[PDB]
Amino acid sequence: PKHEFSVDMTCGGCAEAVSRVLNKLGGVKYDIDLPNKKVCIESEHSMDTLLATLKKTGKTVSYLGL
Ligand SMILES: [Pt+2]
Repeated sequence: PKHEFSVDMTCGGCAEAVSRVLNKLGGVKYDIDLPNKKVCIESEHSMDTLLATLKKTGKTVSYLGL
């Protein structure tokens, strides 16, 4: 499935932090829209796991749906 999340990223370092947590999780194809504070993830990970992973950055995260 393809999931979209809102992630409260401020700048380049925030975009890097999101990339780092997702790279560590593995098994993800993602793209990060820093200006619009959005992250899109194609994966067979559960939405739960992806939400928990993004939250490791400490940024506010919510789910924008499939
Ligand atoms: Pt930042």
